[PDB]
Amino acid sequence: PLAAYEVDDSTGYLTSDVGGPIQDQTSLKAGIRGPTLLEDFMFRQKIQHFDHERVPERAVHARGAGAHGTFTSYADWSNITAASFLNATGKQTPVFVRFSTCAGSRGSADTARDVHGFATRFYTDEGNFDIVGNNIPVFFIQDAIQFPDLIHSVKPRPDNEIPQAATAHDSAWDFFSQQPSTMHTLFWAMSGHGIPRSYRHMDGFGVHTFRFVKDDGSSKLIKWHFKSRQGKASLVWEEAQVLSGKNADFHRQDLWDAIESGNGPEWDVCVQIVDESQAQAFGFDLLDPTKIIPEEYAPLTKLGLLKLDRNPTNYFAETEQVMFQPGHIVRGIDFTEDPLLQGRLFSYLDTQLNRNGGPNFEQLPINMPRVPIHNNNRDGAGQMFIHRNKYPYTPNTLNSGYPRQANQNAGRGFFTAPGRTASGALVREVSPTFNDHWSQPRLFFNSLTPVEQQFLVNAMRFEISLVKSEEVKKNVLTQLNRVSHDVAVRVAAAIGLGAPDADDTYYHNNKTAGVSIVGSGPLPTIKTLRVGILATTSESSALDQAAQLRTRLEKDGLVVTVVAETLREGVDQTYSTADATGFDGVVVVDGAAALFASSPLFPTGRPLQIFVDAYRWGKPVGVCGGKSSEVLDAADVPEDGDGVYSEESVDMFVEEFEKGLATFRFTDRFALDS
Amino acid sequence: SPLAAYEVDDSTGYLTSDVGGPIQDQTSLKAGIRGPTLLEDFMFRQKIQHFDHERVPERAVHARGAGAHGTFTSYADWSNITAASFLNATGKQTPVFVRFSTCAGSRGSADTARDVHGFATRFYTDEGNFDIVGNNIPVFFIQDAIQFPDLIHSVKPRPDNEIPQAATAHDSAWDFFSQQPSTMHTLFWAMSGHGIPRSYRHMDGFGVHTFRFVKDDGSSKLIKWHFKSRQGKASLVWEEAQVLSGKNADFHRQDLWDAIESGNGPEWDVCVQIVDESQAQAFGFDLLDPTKIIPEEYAPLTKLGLLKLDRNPTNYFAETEQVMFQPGHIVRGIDFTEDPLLQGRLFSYLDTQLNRNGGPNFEQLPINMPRVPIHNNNRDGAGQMFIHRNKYPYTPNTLNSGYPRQANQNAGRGFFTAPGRTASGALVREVSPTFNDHWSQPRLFFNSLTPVEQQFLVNAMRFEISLVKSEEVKKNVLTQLNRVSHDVAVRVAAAIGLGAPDADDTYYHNNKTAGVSIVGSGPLPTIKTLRVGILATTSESSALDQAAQLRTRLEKDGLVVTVVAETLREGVDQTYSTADATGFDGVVVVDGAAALFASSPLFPTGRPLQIFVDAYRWGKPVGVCGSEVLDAADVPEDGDGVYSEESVDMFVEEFEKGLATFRFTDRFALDS
Amino acid sequence: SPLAAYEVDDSTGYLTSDVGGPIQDQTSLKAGIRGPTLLEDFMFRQKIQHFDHERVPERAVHARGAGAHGTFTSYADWSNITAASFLNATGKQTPVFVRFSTCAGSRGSADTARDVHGFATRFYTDEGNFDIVGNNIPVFFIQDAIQFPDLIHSVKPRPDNEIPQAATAHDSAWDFFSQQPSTMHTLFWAMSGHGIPRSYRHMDGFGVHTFRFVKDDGSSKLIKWHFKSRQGKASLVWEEAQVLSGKNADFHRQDLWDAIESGNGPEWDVCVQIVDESQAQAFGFDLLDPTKIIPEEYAPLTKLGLLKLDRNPTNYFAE
Ligand code: HEM
Ligand code: HEM
Ligand code: HEM
Ligand SMILES: [Ca+2]
Ligand SMILES: [Ca+2]
Ligand SMILES: [Ca+2]
Ligand SMILES: [Ca+2]
Ligand SMILES: [Ca+2]
Repeated sequence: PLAAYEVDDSTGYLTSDVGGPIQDQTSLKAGIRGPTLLEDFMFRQKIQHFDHERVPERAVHARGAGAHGTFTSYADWSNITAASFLNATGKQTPVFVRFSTCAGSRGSADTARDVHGFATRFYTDEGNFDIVGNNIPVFFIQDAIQFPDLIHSVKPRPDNEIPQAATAHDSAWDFFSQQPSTMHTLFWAMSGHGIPRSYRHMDGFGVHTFRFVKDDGSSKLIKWHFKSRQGKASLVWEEAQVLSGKNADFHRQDLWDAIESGNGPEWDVCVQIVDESQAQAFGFDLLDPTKIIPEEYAPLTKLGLLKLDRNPTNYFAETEQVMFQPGHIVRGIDFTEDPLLQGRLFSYLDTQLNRNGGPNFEQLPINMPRVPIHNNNRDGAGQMFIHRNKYPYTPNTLNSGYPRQANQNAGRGFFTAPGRTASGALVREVSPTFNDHWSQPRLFFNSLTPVEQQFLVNAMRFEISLVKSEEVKKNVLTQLNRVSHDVAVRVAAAIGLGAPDADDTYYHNNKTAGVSIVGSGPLPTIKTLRVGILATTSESSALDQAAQLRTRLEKDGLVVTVVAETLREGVDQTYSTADATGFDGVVVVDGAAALFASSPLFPTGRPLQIFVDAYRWGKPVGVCGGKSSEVLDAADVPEDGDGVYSEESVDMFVEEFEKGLATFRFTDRFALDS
Repeated sequence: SPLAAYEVDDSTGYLTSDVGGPIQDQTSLKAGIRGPTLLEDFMFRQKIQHFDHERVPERAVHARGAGAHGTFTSYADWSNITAASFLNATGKQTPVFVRFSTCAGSRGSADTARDVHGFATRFYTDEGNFDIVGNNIPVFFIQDAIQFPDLIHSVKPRPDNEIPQAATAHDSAWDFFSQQPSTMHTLFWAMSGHGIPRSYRHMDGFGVHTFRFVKDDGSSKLIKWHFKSRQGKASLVWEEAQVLSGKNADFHRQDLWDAIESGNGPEWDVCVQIVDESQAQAFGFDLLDPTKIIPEEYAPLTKLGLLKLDRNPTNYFAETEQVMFQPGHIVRGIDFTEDPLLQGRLFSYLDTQLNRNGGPNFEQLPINMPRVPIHNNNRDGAGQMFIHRNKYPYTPNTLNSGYPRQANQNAGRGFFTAPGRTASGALVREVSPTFNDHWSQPRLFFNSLTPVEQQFLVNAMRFEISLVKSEEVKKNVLTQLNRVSHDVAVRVAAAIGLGAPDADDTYYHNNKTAGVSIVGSGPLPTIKTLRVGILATTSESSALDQAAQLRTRLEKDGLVVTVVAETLREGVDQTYSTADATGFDGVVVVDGAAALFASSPLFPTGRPLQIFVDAYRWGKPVGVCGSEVLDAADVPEDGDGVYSEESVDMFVEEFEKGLATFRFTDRFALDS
Repeated sequence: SPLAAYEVDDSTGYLTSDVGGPIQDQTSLKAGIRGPTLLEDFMFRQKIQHFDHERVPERAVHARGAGAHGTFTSYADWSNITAASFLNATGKQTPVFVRFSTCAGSRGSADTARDVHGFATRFYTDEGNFDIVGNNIPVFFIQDAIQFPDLIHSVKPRPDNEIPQAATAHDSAWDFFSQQPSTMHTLFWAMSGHGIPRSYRHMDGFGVHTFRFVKDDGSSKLIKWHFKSRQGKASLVWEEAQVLSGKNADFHRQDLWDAIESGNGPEWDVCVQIVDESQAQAFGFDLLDPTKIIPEEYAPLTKLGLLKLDRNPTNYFAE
């Protein structure tokens, strides 16, 4: 894919960057115990490179991971868009996708509670087209000019730089409560969408309304929705926290492993399509990025399949250096007057100068298009091209008038949708059509299941309880109360304040499909899900049981880890390094029961803690072999429990257990406010 | 070649963004036909962002220069003196890039400033890129690299007002020279015709430092690099260089470009003086001292190979502006010496490329890439153009099977420091007493110039020092010049109204050395590329006929001929309005044009005659073919370099000898 | 000096590093008196690293230029036409900094090239820095900013060999001018004596664009800036300019510096033509078009105040 740029070092002698064979292990010194010499160019070339390895992290979405893939169109979409990549059934275009958290620095944990990025580049035969989206369909703010306010508030306090990758501090909730537009995204982030099970188990959204533009000039309004084929799934908060410490790399490792095992994740790339006349028809403004179109109003149209199936060769060169822009647009697509989108168009082109340190960032391999470039851009630091045209100006006769101007009528040029207009005063004023900040947050809340609603309440209780300012806490209750009195009461109970009186201006009872995680039913596939088998080296029959279970589980593409006191043939991991956050279900072989009812080889009570944690976090758990009561009694897990299994037959154990893995979470183990 | 892969062809096709999307770039997107420009106009912003960022920092020195590609060819297998692969077989060819430059001026300053000149050569060898980063003068101003910023601050413009451009003719430069007497040897070279070469092709190149050749058995010898020009040695005269700086600031880069384009690519014999390590101090000075030459009488030149430049760049910025030379670009078979000027340069070039490139990946630019595989564990950095497959970039490793392997004297043709080298003594910030003679060699150089050349050097000093405002700096200058030569100090002092100090003969002597004089180097060995202006008129068909006939004859001998008249037409290249004597190496007036030399709205009053008179005054061969003309000009018919013939063929014969003589120095007055 | 707080005096004292450690900087630390230089010599490396990084990118245009400090003094309270604080009272003074330049040439190219010239003025007002980034010619070559790189690529040296420096006298420039006829007006100016001014002090400054003056009540008028020289208008002749480019590349910067040092700091009346919003298309051309002047017979100049340059910089690079 980027084969032309690969460098192989599987053989050969060390050389400088200019091909001179050298060594790099000992400095040149004036005598054997002498000082190092300035003339040692071997030393200086190697250390200079090392000294300059780092580049600025992205201003947001610093922490993330990418993979290569293919997009395949399901149809000829010419009848709605001139976009070349969508112009034929089965047409394939290479892609690169990067997923990320949003607030944390490089090296912060994947399983922070946060908005997540989902950025996709299509290397089309008419230019690179990027859709730079999030896993949440609405954004916090209604005007790009407010982005630094939002980001400053969410990022660590700037005196001490605390806390990392978290909204759980005063400044964030101060902003949220003073800028009520934030409520909708806030509710999404406080739901299980803020803590996805993996990048493969979340959807991607363009957020903004864009336009599809036909060759004839007619346009329609669209929203992009990348719908996961793996299904939707979340962690529970108290698992996400432990996982942040046990495996900061959880999401990037999950993605990397799925691709390597031939389970590359897939999404249906979809749009909602509506007429230009419907911009204000749905009870809100399609220019407002804090609003969704309910699927009951406009159904999803599937355009094609996105599949990620190839990991990068060098993370820095590919994932770190990929530079996405919403301004990377192609003929057939256009912008709308969404004031958040409008300002983004400026930001991405500008910020890449910061990251790259020079203007030629489009020439980096990962950023290059797959079709020829013909323009009069020249020079600049890091210029890799050697341009033959010595008359790089338009209009010219001395290069026969090339390159020629491309537009609607010639050379397949980009063109602005010709029906677009502007009218009015030049103003710094918010449209009153943007003013309802609360009805959609309530629509979202109403659409979650009872346990889902409790989890959202509990996320808010956790975070707001860490806000020191009594005034900020009260202000937060004021805003929450406008979305839902019941939310405000339940949150207030945790923080020892009174909720204010119900204000029903924005309350309503409407619901919408497709936003609940709990309500989206069992997972459509269990391939890649992780089963930890707790066993012991003290009983050769426990290992026999573990081996039989492994064979039967791996047959169905589950990723199996056998855990014992020490490593040996057939054991993957020791108890010392094992944790419940490492598994989607946990099985104990009854031969190992004694470990459950002290060792220098693992912390006290570790084998039982793995089982108890997994149970408490809602995972399918069980004992295989017939003798289950010693384990279940020690764990205080009821044998009759939903998602608790006990069979002597390995085949029968696995059949039941696999149903539990697809259910994924057993939500009856979590208490509800009365 | 790494460059061929990166050549971009825009001779056909529709305009695209840098990511391949077809676009237009002539009108901004606006809210209505007389409305404001939109922020969502990504076509506008990408184009202007690229323009806004086109410039990069100029080089800290040698900012003004020009480059060309070529080939080096070895004359022999030199394994007997060096392990260097590019020198290891008769006829072995290695691609090269050379950049020539002035030294002090900023990137838009005139080629014909009086200055030291750079001559940097990259050999893209089969064992790595090897650069010889040299000058047209064999000695440098200072004896320790730590003093480089002091020298450069003093010669560059005064930092309150940034005046004067590309010139040593100001107080700070002469204050430095007079306070740091190591400067005298290079100063005398810069004040000679070597400060104002006729072209880059008519100057030599010198590595300056003593280096080592190291054999595969580990033994070493000391060497000096000398690239000897096959075009011969030639200078401008100062008044000419001044006028040229205004009429054609691009004179040397144009000269090089045109010679290459016409198939007259310039050539040098790449030579060394080679001496034994036991002779470091045998010649009366220290070979570690970069202010000293080895006289050719003590060590003759051995010709190693031919350097030829024969192809111009495709894109100046990408190739010439972006080429980043380093004396650290060394290959097996060459090593450094303890010259404290060389020692510190090694640090500077690697560091300064960070400034110019803005990132650590500058060796990845096509002009800087080697022509052999790169195997190492350097990673990441801004502008990383590679995708490295080896995911265990550390040594020692087993996870990549211990690759890359270390290279050294024994294995993998590794670079190695000459194993005979040692150090002994205290760790000191002390100058060796062996460096202390700052005046004998400048006198050696002075003695070796011809009388008129000596006068030109005195006159360059009279010009510059007369422009120094401080009487105390001027006295201090006289003190140092007097230690080189009492007579020089006397003659300079005369022009500035001061008395010279009394003779101080400690460093005086009468020795001479071969190969340093320009005037004394005899006629040019070729006159190909030399420029002849034929002054004619459109008023007389005879004039145009004489010019045409003279042209075809001179052009066959590879002369570049320009016919000048009042207006352009068939046969006429240039108008009198744009013509100047600095545009020519010889000037011919055709008989039919006699009347112009005696007003017109088409050119300044007296222009035709001034071209002929300036050419004469500046020592160039001049002639009339077909005199009223020689009399109008005050040119003596019997003068050497003055030609008068009816016969086109006899005229051409005589005039072509005059072009080879090049300058007629009997036209310049000498001191009494 | 307006920038006194940032000045560094080195008229006394011992050499130090940038972190205040007294050091030397004349000889490298070596292993023996004829030995190699040591990596541990931090005195050498800090000095040379600084030198190695002294240069920055020259301006994309107007690279060759010179500057001075001065004062602007308002002739009146201009509230009647503008809310601008620096213009709100008779005799109110505001410090300025002005940079003059040629347009096409790189750093080091000659002052006396034939060219458009830059005339950029900063007013450090009590309500913020206000810049008028002007030229010595009142109209520009092109009618849309998107065409600027085309214009500049064509006039700057040919990109294969970088020839010629600081000159429109080559094919690519005249190709552009002939294919892009909006260029004609500025081209005629550049080909007149305005292309070779006798000095920065003998040329005028123009904002080129129509701007708006806005009152505190929100009403607005259309304006053009014209800085009228109090030294008079003067040009070189072309042959003279060519010779000067060789004999004194620094001619205009020296002339400015010298005039200021001798107490002859140059002056301009800062003026505007002021017309109503309704006259945008009334004069036979569009006031949005930067290739057009408003003839003075249609709209006379109003003098707003005096601009005087009277102090040279202390450090050219820094200022
Ligand atoms: C709809 C709301 C938004 C979404 C879905 C969004 C999405 C993203 C994503 C996914 C990335 C990381 C791309 C990657 O993986 O490299 C990103 C980076 C960035 N975003 Fe946006 N963003 C939004 C709003 C904004 C706004 C309003 C601004 C500023 C006006 C902005 C400025 C940036 C900057 C400076 C970066 C770093 C870009 C880079 O270094 O390449 N974002 N955003
Ligand atoms: C023997 C005396 C020296 C000679 C013959 C010499 C030669 C040169 C030449 C020919 C160039 C321009 C290369 C090109 O065309 O791109 C150059 C650039 C440079 N030189 Fe040296 N030089 C010498 C001494 C030094 C010293 C002592 C230092 C610093 C300690 C130094 C620092 C530099 C720097 C910073 C540049 C610009 C390099 C770049 O930007 O690529 N020079 N010198
Ligand atoms: C009315 C037409 C224009 C006039 C009178 C004008 C005037 C100037 C002046 C006087 C300077 C130098 C300021 C200084 O001394 O530092 C300048 C610099 C510059 N100009 Fe403009 N200009 C005009 C049009 C444009 C256009 C259309 C563009 C690009 C769209 C542009 C881009 C620049 C850039 C990139 C610089 C270098 C600025 C810097 O580095 O600070 N100019 N121009
Ligand atoms: Ca805080
Ligand atoms: Ca930088
Ligand atoms: Ca001075
Ligand atoms: Ca001479
Ligand atoms: Ca041209």
